[PDB]
Amino acid sequence: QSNRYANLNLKESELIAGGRHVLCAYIMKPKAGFGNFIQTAAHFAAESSTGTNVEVSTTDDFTRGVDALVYEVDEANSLMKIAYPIELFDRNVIDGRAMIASFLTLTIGNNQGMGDVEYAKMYDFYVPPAYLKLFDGPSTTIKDLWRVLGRPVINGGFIVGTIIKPKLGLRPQPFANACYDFWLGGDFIKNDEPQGNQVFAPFKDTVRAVADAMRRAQDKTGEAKLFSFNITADDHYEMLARGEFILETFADNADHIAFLVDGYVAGPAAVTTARRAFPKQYLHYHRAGHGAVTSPQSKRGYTAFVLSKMARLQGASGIHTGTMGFGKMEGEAADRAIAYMITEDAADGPYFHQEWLGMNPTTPIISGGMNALRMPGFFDNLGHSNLIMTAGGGAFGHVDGGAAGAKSLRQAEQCWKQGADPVEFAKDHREFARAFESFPQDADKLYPNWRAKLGVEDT
Amino acid sequence: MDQSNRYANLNLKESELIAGGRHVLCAYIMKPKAGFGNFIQTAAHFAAESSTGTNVEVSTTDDFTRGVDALVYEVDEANSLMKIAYPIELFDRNVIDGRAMIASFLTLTIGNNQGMGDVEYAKMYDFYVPPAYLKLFDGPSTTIKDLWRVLGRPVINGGFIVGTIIKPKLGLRPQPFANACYDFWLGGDFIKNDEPQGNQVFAPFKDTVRAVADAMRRAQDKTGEAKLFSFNITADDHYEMLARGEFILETFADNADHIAFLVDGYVAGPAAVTTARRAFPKQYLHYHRAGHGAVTSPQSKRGYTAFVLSKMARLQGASGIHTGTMGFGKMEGEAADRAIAYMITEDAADGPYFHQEWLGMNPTTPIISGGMNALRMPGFFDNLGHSNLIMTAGGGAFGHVDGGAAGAKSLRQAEQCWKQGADPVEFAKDHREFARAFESFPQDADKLYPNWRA
Amino acid sequence: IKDLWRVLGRPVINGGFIVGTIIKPKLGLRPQPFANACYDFWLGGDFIKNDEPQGNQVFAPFKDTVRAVADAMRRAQDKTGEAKLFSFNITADDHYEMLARGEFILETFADNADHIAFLVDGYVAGPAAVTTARRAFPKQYLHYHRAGHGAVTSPQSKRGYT
Ligand SMILES: O=C(O)[C@@](O)(COP(=O)(O)O)[C@H](O)[C@H](O)COP(=O)(O)O
Ligand SMILES: O=C(O)[C@@](O)(COP(=O)(O)O)[C@H](O)[C@H](O)COP(=O)(O)O
Ligand SMILES: [K+]
Ligand SMILES: [K+]
Ligand SMILES: [Mg+2]
Ligand SMILES: [Mg+2]
Ligand SMILES: [Mg+2]
Repeated sequence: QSNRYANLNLKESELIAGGRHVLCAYIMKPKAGFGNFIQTAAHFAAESSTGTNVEVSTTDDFTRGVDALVYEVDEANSLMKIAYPIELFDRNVIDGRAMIASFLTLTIGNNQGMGDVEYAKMYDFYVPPAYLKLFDGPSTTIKDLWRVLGRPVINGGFIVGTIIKPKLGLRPQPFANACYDFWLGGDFIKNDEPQGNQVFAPFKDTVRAVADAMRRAQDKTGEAKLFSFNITADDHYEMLARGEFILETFADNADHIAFLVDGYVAGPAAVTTARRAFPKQYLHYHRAGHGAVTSPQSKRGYTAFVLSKMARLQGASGIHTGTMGFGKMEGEAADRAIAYMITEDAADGPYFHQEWLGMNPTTPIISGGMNALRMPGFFDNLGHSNLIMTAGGGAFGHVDGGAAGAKSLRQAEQCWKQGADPVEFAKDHREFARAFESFPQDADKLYPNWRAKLGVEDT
Repeated sequence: MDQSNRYANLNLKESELIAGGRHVLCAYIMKPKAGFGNFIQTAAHFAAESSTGTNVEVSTTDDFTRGVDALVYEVDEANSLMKIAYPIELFDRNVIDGRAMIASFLTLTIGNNQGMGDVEYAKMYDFYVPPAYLKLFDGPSTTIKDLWRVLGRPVINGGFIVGTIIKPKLGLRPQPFANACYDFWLGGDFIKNDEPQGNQVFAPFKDTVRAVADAMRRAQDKTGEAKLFSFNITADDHYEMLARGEFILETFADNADHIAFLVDGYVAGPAAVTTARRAFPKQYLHYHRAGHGAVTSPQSKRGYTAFVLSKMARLQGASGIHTGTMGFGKMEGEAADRAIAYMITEDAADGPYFHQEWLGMNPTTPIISGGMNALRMPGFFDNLGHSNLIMTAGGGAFGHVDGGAAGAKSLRQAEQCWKQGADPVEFAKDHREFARAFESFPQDADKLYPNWRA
Repeated sequence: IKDLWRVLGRPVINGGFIVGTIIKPKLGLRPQPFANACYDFWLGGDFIKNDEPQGNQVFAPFKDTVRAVADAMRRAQDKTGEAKLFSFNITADDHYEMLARGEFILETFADNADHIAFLVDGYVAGPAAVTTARRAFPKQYLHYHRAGHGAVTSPQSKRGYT
């Protein structure tokens, strides 16, 4: 088994050059009292490809040729790298294309229940051209949103967004009134992830009231407005019904619609339903639930980097990549590498370089405890603002309301792009300055002398 | 922000919340992150991020919204326990048929709350579904009773279904695969696709399905007994899942009611499970949970346990789900996991925190699998209390010294030994295939039956 | 073309020239002689196109020709070690016939399904036929064949459009 499933003589550069293997890098610890590191890594490769925990009479030479192989170990750093012959992965009968479900079942499936492994988490993976080209990839990108907004389709810049808050509770007309207010100052509105067809806010009534708010805001401002609707369901046919109803209702504003799918909880099947049924609608991948495995506190499953890289292959137009430590959710500054892996044609993960061969980019959607004050620091860490940022609390929690909240987000990115000092910039921008008084604990930490500098009382 | 006043009401009585029938209840083991809020403050912010709030006050909140807030109604900080009540009006329903969706239950009760920067961890150990919400779930349409009927067994307590998994997990070409099916079916009842088996370039789906259909006819002609197969129809594309399923049923023809459909429900998700449940309600839906250990392991302090996963699967309409070997096999499991089996088979059962009435919703079968063999079976059944289930032993059948068929008969004989209350070593002298499992897995025999070499 | 260059293993930016042919005679070749001419060209070239009227004629049934061409593609790819492409005419008056043809081709080609282009006689069958292929099969290269266009586009014509 250590002879069969482990070949540490293989050179990673040759496995990449050969283009016949998917590579996976894991941080793994063997359970005490079982096998050594290479034995545990060999049994892990067996349970992730062609074997079980005992020898079987049915094994032939052909089977041995599709074995996953351990090609590199670094026991001191708990690192194991496995090469998966690409012929292992399932393909559709209908169109010969790849499926992420098969990648998941083999590379991070049954190997997560092994009694002889304490834990194992995937940190990176490499997809060679012969397998990458079989994935859907995104059909709609931020370029399509920039075109609807009248922005340049190359570096069209920042899309000012929000989430309708409360997360649940608003009836159809109060919901649509909050949409109208935000759209007086902002571009994009997203359903909060569970909003759909609740008994107090029926889906068709809310969709119609929002379509009317979009027309009213566009007439008032003379600017195009965008909405991302949650179409998540267990039933594929419910997802189609929701999507079809939205496009028909929005009519001449149908290209202003994004479809949101809770891709981690509903699964890859739900993401593909939206991607294949509505390829001309921006597919917004919401990752609620992902923290159960992606948290740095978890030593199992896979990281947010791996989740995001899979989503690009699945065809997400955009995916939540987190605030990279600048918001309310778990995240780190080094998470900027996630955003570049999903937007660039060539990028480096923690272990593998990836060429995307012209596959469309996936937008990093920034969200979770963001507001005007936290934005300049976020953009400094990332390096660009060609993205969507949604701030629910940061817009509707603004002291002067959602419209002022939307302008504070707009003004916060204009401050960063100009290279201005946020406190100095706030004296000329009322809505941005009023975000300091809306979130005073954040202002005290990020800009310690803001009260004296903006001429406001209290502390 | 301290959201305790709004999102915590520890004066609520659990018995009254259950009697009211207007709330879903969830019990979590939670630890606040050091240097942030106290236990109640963290539990209140958790309830906020799981229902109607965010991390700051918003101008758009009204009294109506406050009425659908999730509420912390019980805390036991010493045992890291938090219980939250979710008004059932929070949960999404289908526009097409007004029915519930597990995706919404997951998004609210174990979604964004798993990324909170002020929580070290939080894992769901139990949940309660009141009648007004339970009745909106699909529940299973096909059960073990339908397999017992195809096998010619009594439809009440029809007993043990002897199964295997076709090993190698991947690598077998279509005819060698079907030859291993024929061999096992000479002694056993049920064969399962190993979870990733589908349309690989070396074993095309249609060729494998046709070769297996021919092996089923040959084994049934030879033995005079009905045989069952569970095919993996998992795909990202709903239409691929339909194409696979439709092709299998048409090919199997007069044996179409001998087919189960396997879905890798944890990796492909609830959407894939529902595709199979709603498109093929008359085909036994076999929920394979590959990947689940990333959250269900006792080593994980996040997500949800295997008990919670299994209870959701029954609501989703799984006919059967892998419940693990309860510590008797190769995967992580514990003897107390027998409570998982009762929660999914009985009409009334107790979880670690909540009693559940199922109101006649069909049972889900415990599918026992993962490092099982004829030697480990009598101990497993003693712990569970019955054998009205499917057990699949891949290595335990194809790893038997005399082959598949002998492997199958040792699984059959091992359950017959348990039902008779016989001593396995004494029983083995009269049952050759059962005795030859001792020599097939000698390390297991040395631990379970120390003086067997005789 | 970037998607064809990727299947050919060429750079996806300026991947260069795709060497192609049309299976002649325009009509008359039975399924195996047709597929034998595909195999021969593919020993030296990249792309083969159905001549514009080739489909389901009584002497070259569609399913038989599609299967014989799928076998010739596998044989040429095994022989040369290079990827090969085919553009199939799926033109029909009936939208559902266009879907049946396309679906049958993709299922038959299986692991070579991304080597398939769909040809539509867009000028004679019309924009409705072009959109059927574009919307039903957006991941298959849509090859617009303009047979008939000369009736208006010719410089001799002073009507219609160029
Ligand atoms: O429900 C929420 O909490 C949010 O709407 C943010 O609202 P706020 O702006 O008010 O905080 C998003 O779903 C989270 O950002 C998801 O986290 P992530 O992006 O990390 O997946
Ligand atoms: O691939 C495997 O390992 C198995 O086929 C068992 O094969 P063996 O009989 O040879 O061990 C099953 O998928 C596991 O039982 C899944 O674990 P669980 O039931 O816990 O979901
Ligand atoms: K090496
Ligand atoms: K209480
Ligand atoms: Mg949200
Ligand atoms: Mg398996
Ligand atoms: Mg021609």
